[PDB]
Amino acid sequence: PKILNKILGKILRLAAAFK
Repeated sequence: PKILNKILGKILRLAAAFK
């Protein structure tokens, strides 16, 4: 399923909101 990269990608997605 969603591996680390995906979860990481999820963070990046939110990180975009934070950044």
